[PDB]
Amino acid sequence: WEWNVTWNTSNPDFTKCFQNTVLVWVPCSYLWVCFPFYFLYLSHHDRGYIQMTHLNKAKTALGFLLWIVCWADLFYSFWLAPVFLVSPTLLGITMLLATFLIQIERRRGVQSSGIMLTFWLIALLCALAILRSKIMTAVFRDVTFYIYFSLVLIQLVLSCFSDRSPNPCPESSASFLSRITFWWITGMMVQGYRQPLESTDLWSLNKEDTSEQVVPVLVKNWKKECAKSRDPSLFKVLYKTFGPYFLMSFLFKAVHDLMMFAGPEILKLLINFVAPEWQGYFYTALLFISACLQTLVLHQYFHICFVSGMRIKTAVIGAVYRKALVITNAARKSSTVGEIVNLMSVDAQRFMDLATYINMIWSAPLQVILALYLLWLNLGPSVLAGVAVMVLMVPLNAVMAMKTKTYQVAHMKSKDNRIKLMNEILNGIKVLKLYAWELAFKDKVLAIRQEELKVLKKSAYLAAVGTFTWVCTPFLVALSTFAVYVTNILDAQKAFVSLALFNILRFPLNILPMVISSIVQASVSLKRLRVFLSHEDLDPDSIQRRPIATNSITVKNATFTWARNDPPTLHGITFSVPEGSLVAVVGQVGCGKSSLLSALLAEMDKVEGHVTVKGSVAYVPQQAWIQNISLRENILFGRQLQERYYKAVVEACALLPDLEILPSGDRTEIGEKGVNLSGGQKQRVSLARAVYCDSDVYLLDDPLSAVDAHVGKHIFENVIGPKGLLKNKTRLLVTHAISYLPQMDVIIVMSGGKISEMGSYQELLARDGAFAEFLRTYATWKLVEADKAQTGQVKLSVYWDYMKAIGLFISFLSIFLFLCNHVASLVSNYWLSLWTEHTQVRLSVYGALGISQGITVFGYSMAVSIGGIFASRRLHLDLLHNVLRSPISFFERTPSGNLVNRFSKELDTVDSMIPQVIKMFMGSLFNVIGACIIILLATPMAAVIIPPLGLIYFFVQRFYVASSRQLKRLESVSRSPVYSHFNETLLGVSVIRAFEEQERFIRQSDLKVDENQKAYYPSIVANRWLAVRLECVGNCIVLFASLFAVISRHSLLVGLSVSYSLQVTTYLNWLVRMSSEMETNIVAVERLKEYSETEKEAPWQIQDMAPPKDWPQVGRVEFRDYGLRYREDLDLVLKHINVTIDGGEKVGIVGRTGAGKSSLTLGLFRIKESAEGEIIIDDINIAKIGLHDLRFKITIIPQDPVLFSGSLRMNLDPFSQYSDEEVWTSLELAHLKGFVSALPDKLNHECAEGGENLSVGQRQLVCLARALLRKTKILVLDEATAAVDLETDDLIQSTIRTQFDDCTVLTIAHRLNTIMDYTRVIVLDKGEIQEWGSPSDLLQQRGLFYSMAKDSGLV
Ligand SMILES: Nc1ncnc2c1ncn2[C@@H]1O[C@H](COP(=O)(O)OP(=O)(O)OP(=O)(O)O)[C@@H](O)[C@H]1O
Ligand SMILES: Nc1ncnc2c1ncn2[C@@H]1O[C@H](COP(=O)(O)OP(=O)(O)OP(=O)(O)O)[C@@H](O)[C@H]1O
Ligand SMILES: [Mg+2]
Ligand SMILES: [Mg+2]
Repeated sequence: WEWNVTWNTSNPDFTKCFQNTVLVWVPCSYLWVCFPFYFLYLSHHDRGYIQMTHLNKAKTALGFLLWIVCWADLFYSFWLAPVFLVSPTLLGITMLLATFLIQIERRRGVQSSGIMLTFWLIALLCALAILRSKIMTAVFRDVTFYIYFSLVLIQLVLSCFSDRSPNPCPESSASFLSRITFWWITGMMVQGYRQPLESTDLWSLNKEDTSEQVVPVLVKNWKKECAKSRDPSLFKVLYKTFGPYFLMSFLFKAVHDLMMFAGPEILKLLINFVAPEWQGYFYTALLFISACLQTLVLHQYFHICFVSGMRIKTAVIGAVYRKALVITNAARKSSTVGEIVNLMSVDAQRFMDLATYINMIWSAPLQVILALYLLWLNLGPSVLAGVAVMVLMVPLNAVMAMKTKTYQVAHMKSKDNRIKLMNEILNGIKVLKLYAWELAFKDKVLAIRQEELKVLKKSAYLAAVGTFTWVCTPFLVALSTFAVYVTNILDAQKAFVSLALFNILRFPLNILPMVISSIVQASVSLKRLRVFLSHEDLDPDSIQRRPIATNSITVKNATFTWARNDPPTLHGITFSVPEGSLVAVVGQVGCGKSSLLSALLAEMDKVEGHVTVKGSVAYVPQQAWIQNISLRENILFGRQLQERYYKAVVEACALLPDLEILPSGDRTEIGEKGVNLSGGQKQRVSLARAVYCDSDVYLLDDPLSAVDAHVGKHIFENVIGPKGLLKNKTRLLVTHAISYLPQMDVIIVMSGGKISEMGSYQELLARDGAFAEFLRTYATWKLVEADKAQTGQVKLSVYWDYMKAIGLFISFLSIFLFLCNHVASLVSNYWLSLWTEHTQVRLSVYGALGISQGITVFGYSMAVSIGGIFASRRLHLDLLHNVLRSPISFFERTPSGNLVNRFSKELDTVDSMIPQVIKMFMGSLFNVIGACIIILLATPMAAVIIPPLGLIYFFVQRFYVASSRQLKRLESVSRSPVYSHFNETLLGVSVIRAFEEQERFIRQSDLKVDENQKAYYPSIVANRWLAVRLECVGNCIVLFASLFAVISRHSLLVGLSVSYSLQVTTYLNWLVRMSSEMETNIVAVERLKEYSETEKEAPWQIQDMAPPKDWPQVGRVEFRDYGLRYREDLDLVLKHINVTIDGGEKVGIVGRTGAGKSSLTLGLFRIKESAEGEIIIDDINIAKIGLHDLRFKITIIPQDPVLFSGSLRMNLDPFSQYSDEEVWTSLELAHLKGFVSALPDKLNHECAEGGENLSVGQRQLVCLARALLRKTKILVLDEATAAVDLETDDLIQSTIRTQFDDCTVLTIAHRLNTIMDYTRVIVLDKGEIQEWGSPSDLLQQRGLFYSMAKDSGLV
């Protein structure tokens, strides 16, 4: 090796020894270092074995022949030079390793081999170099090399084709080149360019990325962690679950780092070249191939990080779902629904963000410590000053990082609260609007959001300070280093060969703050998720659930408690129910009857006892849980359809007439929460679902409380009673009605939480006890609309909405600071680059401009972020207004997964992602403008080609967004259902656990997450594909310029026209990518604004048509016809009703279940707009009155008692306009004073999510108490005495008559004994007033009211 023949001569020729040693050691060596490592992948990852094909054999045979040929050389050498022995033998054995490797790759099922192809490419290049040398030299050993080269070339061509396999994702069958360049998606790219992409065009998820192949692994690792603990560290299972695949990104990152620092070296040598021409010709090809390899390796790395992050999100969502399924009630109360929604919606987004920066945590300092080494051999140990200054920032910024962490914690917590509150608003929206409480809860959510945004603003301030100090650190590194060095000297050369590296070193310092912020957010997320996954899970084992002694349900001294901290609810429970025995659990409000049933379901923590429940359990919750599936799928509940039994169950449960009056019968969609159905129909559907599932034990909790006497008797005789379908099954019937007690085989009285009395009706009527006194006293359609993805470019109105929310001043402040920051850098660059009194009057200028840059970097960092606070403060508020203003029909048709999506994930994207992405987009755009100015001032003749360079880039940008947006849109549209499922799963956890349908719901959640990732994975693959092409465009303008600067070296600066072209292509690549990122992120604002155009309710307050202050003073409600139609696709439910309710008239709207009684109440409050007719209350038409002017003047006690999570006093009046003394009085007339007073927290008692902390009787009492609090001249009593005992029932009626004595009251009830005291009643059968007079007159008429009183036992 000497420079005369290798570099100095115009003939590019290697030396003979170099040819025979290094050129042969390179490829053989590559396979030797990779071979061992490759067994790891070949072993850990398997896909079967490929069959015997001609291609595989062709490759194997050529591997055998190639080895022979190489050993044939050793034979001829055996037949002086030392290299003529070792080299042929080494090549033969590495060749024997190559053929063995394709053999084992066949065995392990790999169609395209990256190793073989790259290995053959390197061998080919080495052979090409020797080939050219051997053909320039000119039989004996040359012909062996020609045979070797031809065989190697054919082997390389063969290695490109993909072998046979052992809406599929093309990656599973793509060739090696297709996957290294992400070509397997280009088909969807052009498709997505001709028509908008839909979910149908999207490919099915890869097997490795599928939820049921990812979540289980994480669950198993977590279970192994917990076993070791008996705290379990979530981080341990994380890398024990995601490192085996992620660690290859370390190799890709290292290779990319090495080659990205090697590239500029080649650039500098090339621009120094403009040294025989060949030198530059080689220089440009080497630079081109190194750049292309850099892009490919960096981009496969990015893909690995993104796929690992997506798998992390899938695993986190699945684990959260499973834990929520197995969670206990105490932990479920502790970890609110908002917290679970945050964990599964944006907590894994933090991990996804981390996945891109967890590889930079070691790369940044690697480049840093190298630059110090480059600077060292450049200058000397004076850098001790520089390293110290850089080190000083680490703790200083870490201190702030710690502070930021706290903020994030608080922030995350505030977020949970907000989401939890929103969930309550979604669940009790009908009650919220009926009570005119939309404004109060809007203000509550606004206060929570303001607190969360203040915390986020402080966190953004600290992040801006950290970014500022990190950006000013390198300027200090230099300033301090030169400062100590002067006290050799700083020759313009030595001094400035150090400044260039300082700029190179400032890259990691600029990227660090992002890494720190992502790590802090991911650490907070890990903490929240580890705390959740470590929550106590209820033990089913506690209830010996023996399969089918004959004592179906036996209990021995059970002390069940809802939580360990709280006192036990069940005190010494002990009873034994024989098989097939009808059991009624009677009692007053809040005595643990539903607690007893949930204790038999293992939903209650057992302090001590022995409970054995034998046989399958079928449970019906007092509040019926209904999913979005139709009635047939609700009754089936994932069961095989048997028409003979399904029809019998439907007919027996008195559900047939309701199906007759339903539009599509039993196939019509039923709504997210059963809001389509009535209370009685909901209860009947839940009971029929339990009955159809043939179980051995049926725990019925008030299944006939919301149905009339006739339908209740029909159901009991045909389903529950001794002559019903359930006659052979043990049945625990928790009921308050005592009409069916004589039929009961065993009656258990639950008083104070314990078994006060046990026996039959005839046994308890002779004991002469408390229950004896109680008995003596006798007192398809497709309703839901799924999320829709917009088809087209996002409207510029969305960008305007995000800009006008930020504000004019903040927007220009930010644009001006961006422009100033990038101008300052360009001045600093021009002051150093071209202009390279120097000491003190030039290096200082570099520091001065540099500091002037950092402050501006700080400036917009504090200007965009606060803008992100402003817009998120507006975008949410309008949304919070827009959602509430929407009518009840909107919440009916829109599932509670779109509304949660806007408030959880799209809002999060608006909060944090969009401001940062806007910041980076503005930075890239101004960088491109600055580069355009730079290359315009220098060589203005080149300005002709500047627009074309941009034009082509523009086209690529367009060609990409037309697909990319849709993918993002589809991702959001594919994410809305998942939330819904969680909500549904969170609403009916007890039902799912009791029916043992946990596995089916787990599979449904896996399917929904699989759809979401089917939408999301093509998005990241699209980013990679676009990026490869964009960077390749640059590398093919760098090489092309590098070519045109070496073709014009002695002709009319060319060398700076490459280093200009490359920088302009880079800036352009970043610009096209960041514009695509901003365009995709604006989809979040476009989904938030989607609800703005949604039709909403009538104006809340009509100023002109305001009623008098004392408007309902008479309360003379007068319907004219008031036809009611929920949607303009169904039949009327209030066809031509004419009532003339007088002032202060006790009127009772009684009728059969599902007749339209509560539709009257919904129409009185204008909740559902009238189809034909009007209501003139006190000579004032409500159609004309303002919405609040109507709803604030009329009280209602809703059928479904919903208590929003929070303080009990907050539930009684969220407006907080009643004094605590008055609220105490209102609780006293509700017969709840004792219960609230024995509570440890008194009125500040925290109600659970949806009020589950209280019994439904106590929730009805709370509704009555808040009705007493309002107490206007119109009271609507929508079945208030529906799930309360007879003693409480009469107490409620007594106080109602007492307090509501001079106000018009419209009472809908199935208990006719509460309506006989009413002056007149309204009888409803099919939305028609059949009988309209006094109850005595109707009884004389012997009509339908008489019959209803007959089934009620009142005659
Ligand atoms: N939110 C709703 N949207 C559309 N239709 C509904 C809704 N709620 C009930 N319906 C339907 O309207 C009809 C009357 O319902 P409504 O609840 O007014 O009857 P009801 O006799 O008062 O019932 P219940 O006895 O259970 O209180 C039924 O066909 C019912 O399924
Ligand atoms: N999830 C819960 N956590 C804690 N306490 C609860 C919970 N659910 C109910 N309770 C309380 O436990 C007691 C008994 O509740 P339970 O619903 O079993 O009573 P009940 O007599 O069956 O009610 P109802 O008369 O309304 O049918 C009440 O004080 C109630 O507020
Ligand atoms: Mg109950
Ligand atoms: Mg009703």
